[PDB]
Amino acid sequence: NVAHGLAWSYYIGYLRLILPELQARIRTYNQHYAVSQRLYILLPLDCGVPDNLSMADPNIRFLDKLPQQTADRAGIKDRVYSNSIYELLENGQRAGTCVLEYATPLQTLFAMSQYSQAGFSREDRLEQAKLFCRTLEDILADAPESQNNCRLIAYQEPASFSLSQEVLRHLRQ
Amino acid sequence: NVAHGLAWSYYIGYLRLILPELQARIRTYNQHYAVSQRLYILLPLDCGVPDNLSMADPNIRFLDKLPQQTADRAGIKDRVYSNSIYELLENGQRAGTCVLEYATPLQTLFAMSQYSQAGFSREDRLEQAKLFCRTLEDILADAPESQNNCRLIAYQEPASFSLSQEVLRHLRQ
Repeated sequence: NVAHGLAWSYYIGYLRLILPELQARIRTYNQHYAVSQRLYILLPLDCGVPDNLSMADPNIRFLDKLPQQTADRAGIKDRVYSNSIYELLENGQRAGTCVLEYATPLQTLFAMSQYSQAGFSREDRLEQAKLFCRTLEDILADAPESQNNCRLIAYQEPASFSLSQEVLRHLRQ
Repeated sequence: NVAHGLAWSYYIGYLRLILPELQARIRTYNQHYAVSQRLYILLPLDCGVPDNLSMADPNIRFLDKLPQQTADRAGIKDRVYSNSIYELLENGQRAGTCVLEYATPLQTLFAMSQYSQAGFSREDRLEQAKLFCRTLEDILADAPESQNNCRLIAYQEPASFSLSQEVLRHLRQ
């Protein structure tokens, strides 16, 4: 359904554009201002995507931005792709450093589920989020611009949880 | 089909975020460096979206950028939304000035139609583009963040054409 399109859009209009330049930007950051070499993408299957990650878990702490990537895109001169570096803490220690963000399309699923005109039932959010994750995994498994550049972290909170721990488990390669 | 999701995503993750701040940014540009007060969005129904607009018609000429809009978004500190101002020429005269861009989701439709794994037939591009345009018109007709901030310019090239003239017709209010 809608999730398939959004996963393709996330690949076409973002991942395939930034993943080939990512290691160059991390390299540049390391020798100028170690950050792990992969983009970590958070996929909360409840589609709850806060804008401030440091508010979602106080053991996740904004550190810095990468140097920006710019490109002329669809008539926009110097469209900017920006990514943020986070420190992951564990019992008061810096345990991991990575470029970390939520999958933005999950905000579309959430919003669509709230707007009557979108024809998207509220109870369909989890199934769409799963279909999104599956599609995206399938794309990235075969995409030349990545997999090795990129890690998906999908999770559902229980029906008590630590987002930092979830990320740290993946970081522990 | 896929177009419905993409139109909703274009509204949710972009138009509804930038349209409420647009007039403030145009105002700021006018008293600092008249630009029309609406965002003009190009919707080529063949889904052919060049990255350089000045190459699509030499009577469309990049002038400047608006001041950037930034926001913390989905874990990205200071995500940047940028928009470009174009001059429209007609027989060697500056005929119109506006903030102008292509609808980026149309690049997803185009790309999906080229990738075998996307399950999107090449011959389905026009129908999806039309469904995109229709959905988006329906959304914007009732959205509080706009209509009056925003104009859609949908067109199909013949089966000889001037993109500048198409825009100028709309600009002539």
